[PDB]
Amino acid sequence: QPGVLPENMKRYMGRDAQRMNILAGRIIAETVRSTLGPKGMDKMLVDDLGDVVVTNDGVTILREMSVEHPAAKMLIEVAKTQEKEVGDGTTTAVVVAGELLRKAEELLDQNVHPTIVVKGYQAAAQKAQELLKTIACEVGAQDKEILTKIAMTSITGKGAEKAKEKLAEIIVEAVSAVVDDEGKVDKDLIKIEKKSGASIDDTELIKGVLVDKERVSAQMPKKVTDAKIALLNCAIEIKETETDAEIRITDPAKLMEFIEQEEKMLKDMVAEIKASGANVLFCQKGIDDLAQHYLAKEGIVAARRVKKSDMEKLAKATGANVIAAIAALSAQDLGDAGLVEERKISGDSMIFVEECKHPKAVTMLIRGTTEHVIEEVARAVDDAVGVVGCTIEDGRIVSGGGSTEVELSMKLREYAEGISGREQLAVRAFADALEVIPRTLAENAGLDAIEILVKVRAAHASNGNKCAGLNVFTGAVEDMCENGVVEPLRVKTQAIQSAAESTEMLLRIDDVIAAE
Amino acid sequence: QPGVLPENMKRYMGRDAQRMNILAGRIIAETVRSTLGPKGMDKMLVDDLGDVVVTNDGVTILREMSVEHPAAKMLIEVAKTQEKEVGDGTTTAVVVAGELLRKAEELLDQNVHPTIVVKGYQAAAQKAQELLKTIACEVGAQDKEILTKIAMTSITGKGAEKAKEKLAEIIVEAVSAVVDDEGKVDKDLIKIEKKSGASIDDTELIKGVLVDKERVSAQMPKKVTDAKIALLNCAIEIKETETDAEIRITDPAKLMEFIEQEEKMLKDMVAEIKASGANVLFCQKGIDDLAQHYLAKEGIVAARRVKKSDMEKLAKATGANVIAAIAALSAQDLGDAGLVEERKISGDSMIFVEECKHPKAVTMLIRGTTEHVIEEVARAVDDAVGVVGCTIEDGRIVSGGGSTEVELSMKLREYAEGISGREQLAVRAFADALEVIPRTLAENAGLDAIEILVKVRAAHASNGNKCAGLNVFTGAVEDMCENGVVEPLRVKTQAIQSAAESTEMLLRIDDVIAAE
Amino acid sequence: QPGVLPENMKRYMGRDAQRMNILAGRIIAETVRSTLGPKGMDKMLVDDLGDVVVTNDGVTILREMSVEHPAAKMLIEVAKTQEKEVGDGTTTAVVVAGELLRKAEELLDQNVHPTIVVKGYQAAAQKAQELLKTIACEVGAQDKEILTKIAMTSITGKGAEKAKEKLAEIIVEAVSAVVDDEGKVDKDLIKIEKKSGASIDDTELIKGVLVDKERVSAQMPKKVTDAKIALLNCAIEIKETETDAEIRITDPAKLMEFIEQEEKMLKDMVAEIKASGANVLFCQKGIDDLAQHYLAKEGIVAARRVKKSDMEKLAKATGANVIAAIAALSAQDLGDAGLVEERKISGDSMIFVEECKHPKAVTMLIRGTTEHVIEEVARAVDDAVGVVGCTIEDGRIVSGGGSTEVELSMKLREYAEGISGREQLAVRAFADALEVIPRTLAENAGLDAIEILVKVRAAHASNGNKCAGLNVFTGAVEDMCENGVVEPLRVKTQAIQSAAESTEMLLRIDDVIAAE
Amino acid sequence: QPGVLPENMKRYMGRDAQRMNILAGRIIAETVRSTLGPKGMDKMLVD
Ligand SMILES: Nc1ncnc2c1ncn2[C@@H]1O[C@H](COP(=O)(O)OP(=O)(O)NP(=O)(O)O)[C@@H](O)[C@H]1O
Ligand SMILES: Nc1ncnc2c1ncn2[C@@H]1O[C@H](COP(=O)(O)OP(=O)(O)NP(=O)(O)O)[C@@H](O)[C@H]1O
Ligand SMILES: Nc1ncnc2c1ncn2[C@@H]1O[C@H](COP(=O)(O)OP(=O)(O)NP(=O)(O)O)[C@@H](O)[C@H]1O
Ligand SMILES: [Mg+2]
Ligand SMILES: [Mg+2]
Ligand SMILES: [Mg+2]
Ligand SMILES: [Mg+2]
Ligand SMILES: [Mg+2]
Ligand SMILES: [Mg+2]
Repeated sequence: QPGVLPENMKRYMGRDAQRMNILAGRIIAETVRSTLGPKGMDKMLVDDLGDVVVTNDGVTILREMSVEHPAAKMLIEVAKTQEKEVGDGTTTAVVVAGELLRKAEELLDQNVHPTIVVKGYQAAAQKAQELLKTIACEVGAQDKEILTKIAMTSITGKGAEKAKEKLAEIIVEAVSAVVDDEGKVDKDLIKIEKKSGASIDDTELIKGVLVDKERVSAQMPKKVTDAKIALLNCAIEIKETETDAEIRITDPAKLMEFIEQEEKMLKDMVAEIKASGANVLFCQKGIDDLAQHYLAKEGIVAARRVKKSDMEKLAKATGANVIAAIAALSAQDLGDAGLVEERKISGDSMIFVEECKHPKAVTMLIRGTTEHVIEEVARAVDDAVGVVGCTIEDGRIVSGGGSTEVELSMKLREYAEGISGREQLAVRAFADALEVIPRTLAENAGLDAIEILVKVRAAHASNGNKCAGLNVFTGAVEDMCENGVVEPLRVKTQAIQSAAESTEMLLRIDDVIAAE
Repeated sequence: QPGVLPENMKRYMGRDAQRMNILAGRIIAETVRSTLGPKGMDKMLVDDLGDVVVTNDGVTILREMSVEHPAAKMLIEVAKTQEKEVGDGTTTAVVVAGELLRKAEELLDQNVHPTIVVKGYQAAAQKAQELLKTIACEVGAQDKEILTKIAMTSITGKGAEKAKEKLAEIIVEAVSAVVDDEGKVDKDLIKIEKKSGASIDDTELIKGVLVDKERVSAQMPKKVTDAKIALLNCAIEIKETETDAEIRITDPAKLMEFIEQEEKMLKDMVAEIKASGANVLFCQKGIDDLAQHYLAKEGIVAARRVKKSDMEKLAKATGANVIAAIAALSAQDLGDAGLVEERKISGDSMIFVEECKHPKAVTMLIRGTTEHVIEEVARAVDDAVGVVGCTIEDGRIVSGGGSTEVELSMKLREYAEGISGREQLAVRAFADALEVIPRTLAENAGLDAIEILVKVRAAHASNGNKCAGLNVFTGAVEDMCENGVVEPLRVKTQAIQSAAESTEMLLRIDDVIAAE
Repeated sequence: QPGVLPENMKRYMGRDAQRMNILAGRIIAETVRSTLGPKGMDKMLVDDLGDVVVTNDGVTILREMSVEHPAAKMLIEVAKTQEKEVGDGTTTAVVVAGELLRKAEELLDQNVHPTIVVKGYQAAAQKAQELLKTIACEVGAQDKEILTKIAMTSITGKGAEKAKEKLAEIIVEAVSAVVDDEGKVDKDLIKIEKKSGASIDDTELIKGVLVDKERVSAQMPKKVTDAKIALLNCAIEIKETETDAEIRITDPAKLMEFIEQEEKMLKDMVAEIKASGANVLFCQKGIDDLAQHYLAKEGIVAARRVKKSDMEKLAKATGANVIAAIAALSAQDLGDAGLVEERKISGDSMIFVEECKHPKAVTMLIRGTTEHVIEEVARAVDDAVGVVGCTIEDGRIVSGGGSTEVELSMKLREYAEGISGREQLAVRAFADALEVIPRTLAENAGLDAIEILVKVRAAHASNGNKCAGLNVFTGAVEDMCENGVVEPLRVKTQAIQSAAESTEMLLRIDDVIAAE
Repeated sequence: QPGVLPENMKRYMGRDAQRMNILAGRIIAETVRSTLGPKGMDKMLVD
């Protein structure tokens, strides 16, 4: 007689399920562990098409490997959410999750039951969030100096040689520029443009936007100072009714009369544009060739078929209103830019709209000698934008270099004393797990992690220094705050909560049923 | 139990990743190395269609072979950016990059950590940019004597037999002609035409453009001197309204009335063109057969369906504006050319527009006995256009023959002296890598590189001659600057920065993960 | 082009090598773990021929599986040596080894160096051997009461339903009978015979041997009491010279003369045999049909073509000399037995030689209702023979139920206190490893291992009872010695030494290179 | 593992490159040589 469950399926039960998930978990974490910290190393990933990524970026590495294993996929989500919510610490969150799994294994191997480790882990994680709040330092949303340390620290995570002050300062300026009325930071308002050049150091902030267009007619000016900018959502073409209409001509002289009426409509449209005071125009749709001439005659710069996202960012940066009826355009809808110029950048003709006074969107123009060099600089800039953004929004930071993890572990071990029975083992395991961060930072730096940890713990003990950690450079336990190695509270709260919730989910599993 | 990482994957870790990337790098550099300098040799590349490229051009070689290795691709980017930013030195940039990887291996082998190597490379490179600025010689953007030396030097890189004075002077004229208002050179403004002929020496500069078109009517003049040129992007055909319109005829008499209105409309367009004073007309689109007759009656030479990019180059060279409505055509929209002539070249009839007064676009008409001979001449012209452009824009040149690399190398060793720790080893390594240029120049010349190096070094020592290099023709060490062997500063700055940045990126890699 | 190491080869390095070895070991151990102790369960193994094995026997399970994994094979050697040296505790030895590897992982995952783990493991192993000597109790080789407990405990390891006093006593009698004149036990001297019957309880000890033979002629007695046994390894056939000899007959009268001669010497061999006083005969070679008759006439029981093996057991059993020259047969070569009988057993005709007075070999005749039921009873008999034999040879025993492991583990932690530095971690890990035994006993008994262990340790703490263990049959912590749960010291010394040596070997591996 | 330059490629270097080019040229020339001048002979080519 036939089998109930499909004969085309692999199944793993009890200890086998647990080992499968735990192992898949640990292995995923191990792949990114060697990237961690300023002394970490990079991966080169090559896809089936032969395209290559080289990067220190945790979540990028994990996405680009084509990981199939179901449990591994559950940990990759930890990295994706870290990137979305914070923009930095993707490796950290994943490595913590893998270590929570490793630490749980030791407990299951001693007959501690899964629901008990889940329970302890949940209590530990909650305690950790409370401890994090007390540990965190308040900072002002407009403390340029601290935000710059936040940016430098982030970039350094991808290597000391990336952390140029000028770059950190540029990033802080970019993010501060787009903070909205509610004090919120929308990362998308910072346009990232990537162009080969003489050097990574040519990277610059443009207060404005880069539009991949040329002016529609060579007769128009190619450089305009103090431009007055019109933004049109409608085509500068002959308008037609929605209701089907046809012209009937029975008198040979009407040909010219109609042709001359359509020409006049275009001349009128151009007239209205001129009247607003606009000397630069971006149209989201088509501009009739004939109108192209009239604009040129008037000395008005125009680009046509501008991307909707371009129009939207122009508006944000220049302060113009995208107008849908040429008739309705007025002086009040115009934006301002100190400079509008068409010029070539690494061989490509583009229109720069720059030197805007209070742009709500700006552009990081990232330069470097090669495409692949630029990509990684762009990834670093992104990490920095994320954490500067977090610090502006939250006004809360912690010390880095694994100082905070050490402080947490110590405190959690104190907490665990007060826990009765078996759950205590789980809480203690969760505490021990956090130390994978300082431990890995040390090993990637070529240091002895055990002795390093002994020293860092000692500096935290007996009401010591919550900011003490190992400076991977000097090799000494130092005050990370004094050294300016700092990171948003959010990096830690998100990473730890994600690691906890995802491992709790995985540790509840006693049966894996895989089809096909 | 299932695999965590995809099983379809090849992986190389630690020493193997480093070896892979270093070796692939080195091998890519070694392929173009024998092309380096005036005594370098050429490659013949045959693709899968049997098409043939023969060239001394580094980036061309590297593009044309179909390299798939991931680390080699990173190094090819170096050649591509060199071509884009400078136009010359593509081989130099790749060879330095290869040598940087080679010197890094020696340090990795005697147990220096990668981040220290990158730290050292970055410091040396930064210092080298600073030194390059003081080594450079100031030069005037209108000093044609120096620009001609720049161009001669460039062409000689591809073989002295290519370096003719007439050719180099022509190139200087071409580039001088298109310098814009900001003092920038867009090398796309110099159109390259390639046409077989009696000799390479028949290559000529046309102050104007070639149009692959014939006049639309044989009744039109084949030749106009002191041409007045109309540029129309609108068809010279009966204009249709945008709104759908049909003629209705009820009276037989009206049949002719409309037909003859359409002819009058045509005559009018032609009269207006004539009225501007135009005797030559390029139209981007169609011209009614009847209009073609009228034009020919009026003595006006016309070509139809002209490529938009042709229209554009025409406007740049003659001064005309491209007009959208024949109604607006005035005398001020007209371009000038000393000669417009339809004639045969290499069996093809084309329209020459020559002897323009202040052309903003011009045309190098490259001749030679065969197609493949011409191709390489055009490549050499491109190198020279590139470096003449840089010189005009930058006003900074250095001496060639590897003299500048020797000077740099010597100064970096001094700098290295004051560096503390392992980092010093990397700085010295970078210094030494630069000498791959003078060493390879001497190799390809059949000279003893080691002895040559001793000599050139001695000539730079004791505050000697920063311009001393080995002249591959003399066999002697001489002042290269006095010999007129010079190249733009930008050649060296772009090549060293790109080599530095790409190799630093490659050296960070400890893990290669290649799918499929 | 081309590769140094073979292209057809898998390789695992550093952490991957350690992981695959550690995992393979752990999984091998987990396979037999559930069999451990009196509450352990059994495996049914089926081979590729569809033959089945049902057993609780650790080493049998590991041999019958077709393990190919290289590290796993290393651990199976542990079970084989345990079987060879001791005959019991094969599961115990593998489970300790598996746990040593698990414990080692956690050390490796803190970055303790393999050699330090190895050094710690060796130090703990040597200390354990010293502690075992003092922990052990002395017993006399003639203490049947203790030997019976050793036997009962052993059989109980395979389930309480197997552990019958009568059977244990038989086994003690069997081993006692074969102890040699130096106090050594050769388990080979206890012939195992397996025959289906009415009940497992019908198992019996035969003071003598079973011969799978029938007497050569039905005319011979079927039964003889107080038999005088001759043992010949020469054929009772006509003797032929070693030099090629041929009879030549020329006189018809001589035909019968040579025939009559042959039978007369046959008749004389038989008279030589009778003369010795033998009435029972076992011949290794053939017995001429005619001599068969003669033996029959003289009333002598004989069997022919007896295999060397039985001849040798017969000699040991009855004290006869296997003789090679019929002429040399004297009455002092004859063995004795109370009863020689040809008898059917389970439908099989066999010669029982029993009730010998001081047999140097004896026969365990194992009975049971089915072949597979019998096979496992024989395996349990083999365990018991093994440990009774060890106890007789060593005169040292320890208490069972995991009591000795707990005592050992407690003393080793004390020892670890005085170890400086990192090695201390390893010594502690080794100590903790030994508790896998009491832990697994409890697990399989369905008890809570964590609390059980807390209790047993407390019973061992500060001058406690070294014999304190959990009794799986009562659920309480009791004095295992006073309950009679005891096992030879050698079980523990071999198990721990094997586990330590094999895992130290595996832990030194950092590179797996596998062909094909 | 793996190769930098494509695995599907022939390559001829130094004297081998010069030889194959020189030979190919010479053979091409020898093909039409016998046609040269008023006493030259003709080819029949079939596609
Ligand atoms: N100067 C320093 N000394 C010690 N630790 C540092 C220093 N600078 C940064 N770090 C730490 O390095 C860690 C970040 O490294 P990084 O490789 O970027 O991990 P990540 O942010 O978790 N992953 P990713 O999303 O790829 O950037 C943080 O723990 C930092 O605190
Ligand atoms: N007369 C000379 N004597 C010695 N060296 C020279 C002389 N003329 C040019 N050179 C050098 O030869 C090098 C250029 O040769 P070349 O083969 O073109 O290399 P490249 O410019 O780096 N590659 P490519 O992009 O293909 O042109 C430069 O280093 C020049 O300084
Ligand atoms: N009454 C008992 N209470 C607690 N433990 C017991 C008792 N009787 C026996 N044991 C233990 O059970 C263990 C032996 O069980 P067993 O399953 O035979 O393992 P093994 O000897 O290592 N493997 P094998 O070679 O297959 O017999 C020993 O530790 C005994 O001390
Ligand atoms: Mg980071
Ligand atoms: Mg990132
Ligand atoms: Mg060159
Ligand atoms: Mg070139
Ligand atoms: Mg046993
Ligand atoms: Mg056994």
